[PDB]
Amino acid sequence: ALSLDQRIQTLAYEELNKAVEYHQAKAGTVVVLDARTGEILALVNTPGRNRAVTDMIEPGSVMKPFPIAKALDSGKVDTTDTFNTLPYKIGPATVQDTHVYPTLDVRGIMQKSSNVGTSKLSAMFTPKEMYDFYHDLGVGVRMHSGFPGESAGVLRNWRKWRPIEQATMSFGYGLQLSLLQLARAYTVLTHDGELLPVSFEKQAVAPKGKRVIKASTAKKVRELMVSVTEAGGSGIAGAVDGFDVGAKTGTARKLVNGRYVDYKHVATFIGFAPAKNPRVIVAVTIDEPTANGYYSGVVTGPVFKQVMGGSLNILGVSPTKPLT
Ligand SMILES: *C(=O)[C@@H](NC(=O)[C@H](NC(=O)N1CCN(CC)C(=O)C1=O)c1ccccc1)[C@@H]1N[C@@H](C(=O)O)C(C)(C)S1
Repeated sequence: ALSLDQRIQTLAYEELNKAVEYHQAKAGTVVVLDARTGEILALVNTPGRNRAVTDMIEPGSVMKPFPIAKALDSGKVDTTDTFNTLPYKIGPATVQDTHVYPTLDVRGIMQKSSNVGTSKLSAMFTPKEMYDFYHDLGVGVRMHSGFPGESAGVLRNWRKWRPIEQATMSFGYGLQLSLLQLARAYTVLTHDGELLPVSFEKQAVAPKGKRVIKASTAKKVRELMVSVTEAGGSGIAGAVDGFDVGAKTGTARKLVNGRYVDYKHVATFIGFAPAKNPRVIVAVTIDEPTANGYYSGVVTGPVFKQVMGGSLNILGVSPTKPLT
């Protein structure tokens, strides 16, 4: 009566262990969810605690689809709109990207992973609006998944936010999610705008979602997220032959003494396929790779590719386009 698919569980375990060994990393996790039910199809960690559920991290760039979705859902932003994406200051803090683009449209913000552009979309809303949105995604909220030691994550009350915090939260710092919570939040994108519960028991009754965005918004965001895995995108390593994949890469500096350091990273990669009508969500995080690169695309992308490609094959889903 578990929902886990043992063939997916095996595949995820093998691919994760190979990536952690190759990159000489400290730890990692893979989660596979059913994109329309929230059932856990696989959940694996490197040896030790169930980090997928016990440990909260700053999501970094994999948070970006959500402020984007909210902006579009509000009707205040259109996908074709352009934004000033030059680095800027809020008090003494800087908001900047790893490459300077003077301007980007929404597709650009997503494809290139612009911290600046994301922060400009968030800035159109009040602290209370953005908090309510993050809360509605499950940030800071207990899933009651069935696992012991389940982290609620952290979402600071909006009454306490400084202007810099609203900005950094939009691109994934100053709030914290477990990987399972993060995979759950992506059900808003895959299940036509409603957040699903997560469970590791086979479902007998249709889960009731909570409406977070319109189905039309969800569909538009999934189309934008295909750019991440196509040429020009940060997540091209996660492309799966025969499918369109919606995804988002994240690489985050870690905190050492409450200071961000530039020699220690967490790499995350999350996506879904087939992009137009997804069957599965695959989420991958690898903590502190020390060899053979540290960016999401190079560290977690190949794991995502193998697990997603393998999962769709195991579940009997045909390629939507010819192989190559
Ligand atoms: C997404 O994850 C994004 N990553 C970064 O911008 C990342 N930035 C940070 O770690 N920080 C630390 C925290 N603060 C203060 C709150 C920041 O402003 C901040 O930006 C980073 C990581 C490594 C090197 C440079 C910057 C961009 N998306 C990833 C990705 O893999 O998609 C890029 C590497 C393309 S940048």
